[PDB]
Amino acid sequence: STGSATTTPIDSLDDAYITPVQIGTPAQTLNLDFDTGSSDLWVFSSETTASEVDGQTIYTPSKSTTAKLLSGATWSISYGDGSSSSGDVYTDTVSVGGLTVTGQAVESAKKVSSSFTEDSTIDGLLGLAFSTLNTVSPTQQKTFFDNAKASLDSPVFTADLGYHAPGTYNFGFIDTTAYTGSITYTAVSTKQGFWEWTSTGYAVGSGTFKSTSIDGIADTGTTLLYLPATVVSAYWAQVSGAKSSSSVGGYVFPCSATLPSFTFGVGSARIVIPGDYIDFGPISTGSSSCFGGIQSSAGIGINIFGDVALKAAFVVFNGATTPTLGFASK
Repeated sequence: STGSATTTPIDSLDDAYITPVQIGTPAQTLNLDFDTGSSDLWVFSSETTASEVDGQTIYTPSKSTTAKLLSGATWSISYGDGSSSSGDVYTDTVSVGGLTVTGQAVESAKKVSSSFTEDSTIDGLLGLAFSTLNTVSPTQQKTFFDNAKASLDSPVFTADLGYHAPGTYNFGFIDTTAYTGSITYTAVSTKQGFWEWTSTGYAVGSGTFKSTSIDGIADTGTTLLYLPATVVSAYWAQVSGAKSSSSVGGYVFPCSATLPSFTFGVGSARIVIPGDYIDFGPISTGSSSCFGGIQSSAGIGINIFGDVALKAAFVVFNGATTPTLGFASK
């Protein structure tokens, strides 16, 4: 089997991407944030504290003939930005782009933090990291991908995110029309539960490539590119007027600037992020100070190849016995 679904930016900055997911019988379609940096599939639901719902589409298990309470199971998760959610668990039929899993753990939110409430376009998250990070207690649950894997033509999914445009998540096959040149595959460590890999270096604009190992995760659920302070400083030093602002919470730059590209290494191959991808616009409406899409990972504890990086590539998440990551230009 295979699946194929379109993923769509939630706003004009590509702050996140939503993908329609069918849950239950008859289908209830929710728009979920596919997140390769977490491993819980959770949704706004009929159980979510009413004051914490503001425009989201909710899953109502009582209206699904295939929903069953997973008795005793609870979940609770915190994300890198400080947001959080928690609740209980149902199993139900979940389909993505024509690909169906029966008995998928659907984690129903009783509580969500304010930043989730405030994002009316995101109805939940669908985790695509390794199932070892799944937060369901006392019986840990598997991701949609883990459950689907044995049924897939090939044990892979691919992320093809658009710049200010829709893209595609495919399951079970590699679309050879979706990228240019070859896919370069690189080793993955699953030791922390993430799609963790080592970039071979970087360049700023038309500058010389610096060979240097950068350990990080491929995370579709993170908006920006977070790299070591040395690297980030070298990038923003090429933008007149750019500075790190403690009050804003990162690097800002004059909105009148033309940003240089940023290149990262995948083995001997190179992925180029165009300068425009690194512009996240005015820090506040009408400001001439703009927020940068490359930020320091210092104090995160890990480097994150988020959407800013991933949307410049066709990315293969290879879930074979020995997992790997593939990157191609597109």
